[PDB]
Amino acid sequence: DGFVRTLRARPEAGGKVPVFVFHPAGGSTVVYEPLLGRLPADTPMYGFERVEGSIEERAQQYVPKLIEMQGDGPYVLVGWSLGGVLAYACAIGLRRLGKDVRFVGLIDAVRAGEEIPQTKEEIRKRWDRYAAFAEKTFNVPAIPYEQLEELDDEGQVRFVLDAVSQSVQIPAGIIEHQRTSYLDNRAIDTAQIQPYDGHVTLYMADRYHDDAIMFEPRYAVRQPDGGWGEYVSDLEVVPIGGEHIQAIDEPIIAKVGEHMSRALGQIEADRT
Ligand SMILES: CCOC(=O)c1c(-c2ccccc2)oc2ccc(O)c(CN3CCOCC3)c12
Repeated sequence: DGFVRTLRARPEAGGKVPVFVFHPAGGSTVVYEPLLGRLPADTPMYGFERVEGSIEERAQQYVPKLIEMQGDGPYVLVGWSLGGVLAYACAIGLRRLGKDVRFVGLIDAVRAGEEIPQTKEEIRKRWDRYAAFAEKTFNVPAIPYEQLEELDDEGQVRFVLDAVSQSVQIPAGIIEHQRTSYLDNRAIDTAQIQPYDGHVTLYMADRYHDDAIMFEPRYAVRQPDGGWGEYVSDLEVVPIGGEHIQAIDEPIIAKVGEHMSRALGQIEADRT
C-alpha cells in the first residue's frame, strides 16, 4: 500500500513490463481502470497516489520506490492530468540515475497556451478572480494581499480556509477534497519543466473543459505541441479529440489504449 496502489499485480517472477500510472488532480489512480482494460492481457499496472511537495520533491519520493519495484528497467510511465507531469518528472529522475525509460505517456497533460507567471501580481489577480466567483455562487470584503503574497500555495489556502471558519462551517471531507484538488491543480500551473531526451507520447484532446478555463483563462488556448516541444525533442502527438475530462474514459480511452498497446508490444519484442 502506502502511496502505491496495485491495479494488476505482476507475477512472482518475470512477466510483462508493468505500466506505472500517476494520480490526476483531485483523484486517485482508480481512474486508470478503463485504460487497463484496453492494454494487453497480463499487463501489470501500479498506481502512485498523492504525496506532498513540489513536482521535483514528489518525484524524489516516487523514484526510489520505482527502482525498488523495477530496478534497472524498463520503465513505462503514464499519466492523465497532473499524473502526466508526475510521470515526466520521474522519467527525468530515472534517466538521470542511468535507468532505462522506454515510454512516457501524457494523457492530455497540456500546458497553458500562455505561460503562467509566478509573481506577486499574479497572486493578487488569482485571488481577486476567486473572490468574485465566491461572491456570485454564495451571495456575499477587502483582500489582505500583503499576507497572501508572502505565502506559498499551501500557506495561501490554509490562510483563506482559516479566515473563512471565522464567520463558515464546512464539513472536513469537503474542505479537504477541495484543498487537495486545488493544490494539485496549482502544482500543474507552477511546474518548472526540464528537458528530457527520451521519447514522449502526448495524447492530445481538443480543449480543456469550461470549469478549468474559468479558473485559469490561459488554458483556453493550446499550442499544437501542447507546450512540450521546447523541452522534448523526441515528441509524438496522438490526437484523440473531445475534452480533457473525457480523455481518461470510454470511448476515447480505447484510442489511447490501442496506440499504447502497440508501444508495449514493441517493448516486449525488443526484450525477447
Ligand atoms: C473544476 C476544474 O478546476 C480546476 O481545474 C482547478 C482547481 C480546482 C479547485 C477545486 C476543485 C477542483 C479543482 O483549482 C485550480 C487552481 C488553478 C488552476 O489553474 C486550475 C485550473 N486547472 C489547472 C491545471 O490544468 C487544468 C485546469 C484549478
